[PDB]
Amino acid sequence: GSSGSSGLPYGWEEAYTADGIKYFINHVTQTTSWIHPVMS
Repeated sequence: GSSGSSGLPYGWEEAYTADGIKYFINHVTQTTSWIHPVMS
């Protein structure tokens, strides 16, 4: 799988904090969680 991270499902959005860490947040559910919602 050439790619892995890039390619999240419609609705989710991976952002970063002022420190650098990365987290996953949804817009439809407006929920903050740390995971990789992706299936191959």
